[PDB]
Amino acid sequence: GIEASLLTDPKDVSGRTVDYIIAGGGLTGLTTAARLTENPNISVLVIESGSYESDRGPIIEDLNAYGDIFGSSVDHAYETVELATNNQTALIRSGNGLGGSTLVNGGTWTRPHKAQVDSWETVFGNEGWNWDNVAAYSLQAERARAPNAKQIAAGHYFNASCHGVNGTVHAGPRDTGDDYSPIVKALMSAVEDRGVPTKKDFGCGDPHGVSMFPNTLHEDQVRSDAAREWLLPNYQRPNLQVLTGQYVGKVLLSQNGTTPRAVGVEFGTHKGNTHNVYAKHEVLLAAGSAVSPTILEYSGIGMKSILEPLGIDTVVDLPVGLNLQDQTTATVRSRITSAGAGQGQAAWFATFNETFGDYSEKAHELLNTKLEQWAEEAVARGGFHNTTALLIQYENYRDWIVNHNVAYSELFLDTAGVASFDVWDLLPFTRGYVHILDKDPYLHHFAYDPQYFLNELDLLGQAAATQLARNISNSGAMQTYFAGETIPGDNLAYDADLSAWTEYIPYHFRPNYHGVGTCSMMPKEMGGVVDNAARVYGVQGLRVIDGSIPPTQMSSHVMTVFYAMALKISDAILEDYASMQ
Ligand SMILES: *[C@@H]1O[C@H](CO)[C@@H](O[C@@H]2O[C@H](CO)[C@@H](O[C@@H]3O[C@H](CO)[C@@H](O)[C@H](O[C@H]4O[C@H](CO)[C@@H](O)[C@H](O)[C@@H]4O[C@H]4O[C@H](CO)[C@@H](O)[C@H](O)[C@@H]4O)[C@@H]3O)[C@H](O)[C@H]2NC(C)=O)[C@H](O)[C@H]1NC(C)=O
Ligand SMILES: Cc1cc2nc3c(=O)[nH]c(=O)nc-3n(C[C@H](O)[C@H](O)[C@H](O)COP(=O)(O)OP(=O)(O)OC[C@H]3O[C@@H](n4cnc5c(N)ncnc54)[C@H](O)[C@@H]3O)c2cc1C
Ligand SMILES: *[C@@H]1O[C@H](CO)[C@@H](O)[C@H](O)[C@H]1NC(C)=O
Ligand SMILES: *[C@@H]1O[C@H](CO)[C@@H](O)[C@H](O)[C@H]1NC(C)=O
Ligand SMILES: *[C@@H]1O[C@H](CO)[C@@H](O)[C@H](O)[C@H]1NC(C)=O
Ligand SMILES: *[C@@H]1O[C@H](CO)[C@@H](O)[C@H](O)[C@H]1NC(C)=O
Repeated sequence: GIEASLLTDPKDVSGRTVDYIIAGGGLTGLTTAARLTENPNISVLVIESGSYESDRGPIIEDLNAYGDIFGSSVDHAYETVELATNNQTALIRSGNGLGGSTLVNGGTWTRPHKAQVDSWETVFGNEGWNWDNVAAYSLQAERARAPNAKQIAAGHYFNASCHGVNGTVHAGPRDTGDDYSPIVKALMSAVEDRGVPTKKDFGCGDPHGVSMFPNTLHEDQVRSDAAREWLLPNYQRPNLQVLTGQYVGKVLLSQNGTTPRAVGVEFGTHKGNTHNVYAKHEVLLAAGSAVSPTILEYSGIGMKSILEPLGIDTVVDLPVGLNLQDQTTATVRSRITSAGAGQGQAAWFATFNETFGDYSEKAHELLNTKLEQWAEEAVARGGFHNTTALLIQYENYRDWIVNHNVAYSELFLDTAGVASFDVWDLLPFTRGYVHILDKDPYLHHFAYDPQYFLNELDLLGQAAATQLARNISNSGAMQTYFAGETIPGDNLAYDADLSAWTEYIPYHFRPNYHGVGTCSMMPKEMGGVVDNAARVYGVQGLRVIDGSIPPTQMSSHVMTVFYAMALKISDAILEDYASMQ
């Protein structure tokens, strides 16, 4: 079936011209591929490092098997630099295959706070990037299924208004066929008790309180990976071509005009085993935020100071790779009594004051008075290059927290036999970078530094959120199911205070694999790399369409907006295509 249509032979595409070349077959790349080829005169070639894996078996198809694939070849596992917070290397899990990280994520489907997306337009000057517009496309990509009696009974709430049911991404309640755990509702009572909302539909634009949510899976529980949703139904499209197992090394730029123009791409597996394919219209980079920026740097698009020592000629000087925003994750795990047995996941989207509790006052002084200092510090560390532009982003976050009271922490609960909390501070103030460390793209020698916890609010923010998760595990209704803390367990005193948690955390956290921002959609003056249409500044025919582009973090799981985002850019591209005649 699909597997026979994928090209695995580099020579099947070398020297050919297609209208669009999409570097990366992941969530954004396949969504775009399928959108463009809807127009039969538009020929697309997707070049993906991995191959087809959606039908491989449960390791891919069962969301309940989440994490088993880490380390296999469907895991790019990029390692960070030796992190300064703990002097360790972290591994960035990243799907390698058709569907990219949709092949390995947990499938959570939720949406951000509308003030957040709105800020893309008002603060970042991205005309058209507002909630109304973005939520519109999001509903357009969605094929939500309403929860049944048992699912509602368990704690599910679905506002129909907030969901599309004619889309492409099959989404619905995960259901292992087993009974749901009483613990979901027990968590809802514990938060209700402290005045936190519950059962608010997270796809509505106000992700707050504790709610259950849909997952990208068909009713049959099979993963709605991007390849299964947009490629599988469409692989027979003669204008859709996908080369597997090859690496896009860099964009070919013709420089005999007023502006360099992206002409095609170079791909291969090794220095000396490369091939060139060309594009009539444009090169769309969709290799993920850890790699689209390096593709640009290998190409002469990036800062002269990085490019120059590597022997690369800088064609366009832009702050490629700066502004990386990823989250830190910490676990709190507690054993439960047999009474709490069953399946179920829920998340508390806690606001600033709910995260910090008694420290809200303190936490607030910081937000209010450290903005500039923090901005100079992150700039000094290479996370960004312009303090003022950085400041504006901080002021934007102060605004969302202070005036829109968006969710600052995410406490994700996993039951299925334990009460396991994965907690992450959703709005990091730290800025990291990603820069190539060599001129050969196939050496894959790059420095990825998310600078986790180099900003004090982030550390405290993560310490408070995790401490919160220990607190609710054993509060109110939760208490009846609690049967002893497993992790940290003996590694951290139960009665640990915020500082103790602060000290513990840099050594017991993992990246959240939600890195965005390395090719930021913001005006060039503000440190942006791409315009409101995802076009790289100063180059013709080059777009960056993936997680590299959101200029901010979001209080949600990103798939909903990333599919919305790929759809909106595809429209943009369609318009430019009909113009390019
Ligand atoms: C990540 O790794 C890096 C290194 O790769 C870590 O950074 C290094 O950290 C060490 C300390 O952890 C630091 O070494 C100190 O340098 C000081 C110079 O500013 C020295 O004064 C200091 O020496 C004192 O302590 C030593 C260790 O106990 C003694 O051997 C020494 O004789 C000195 O002792 C005097 O002072 C101490 C306390 O002030 C006192 O207890 C003594 O009685 C006496 O009065 C160390 O040599 C390095 O400079 C750091 N940087 C570099 C580049 O190496 C980093 O901290 C790691 N991060 C994490 C999270 O672990
Ligand atoms: C472990 C994990 C958990 C996650 N959890 C969630 C969750 O529960 N819910 C949520 O909403 N989202 C989650 N996400 C994030 C979401 O999956 C990603 O944000 C989204 O997939 C990013 O889309 P993208 O198009 O930027 O890139 P990707 O999907 O990463 O795709 C990039 C594609 O490029 C291919 N590629 C890489 N380098 C090259 C190269 N040189 N050439 C060609 N192809 C290349 C990759 O192999 C991949 O297929 C998770 C991510 C991970 C890794
Ligand atoms: C469904 O969501 C929309 C939010 O835009 C709201 O206006 C509508 O009344 C919601 N209903 C409930 C009961 O949440
Ligand atoms: C979905 O599509 C079908 C048929 O083409 C239509 O009947 C239905 O109204 C659509 N739903 C919405 C709300 O767009
Ligand atoms: C949060 O607490 C701060 C003071 O600590 C207060 O100024 C603010 O009004 C509080 N509430 C919300 C909902 O922001
Ligand atoms: C720094 O950013 C500010 C705020 O966007 C902008 O006005 C200014 O032009 C930037 N400085 C440089 C040198 O780009």
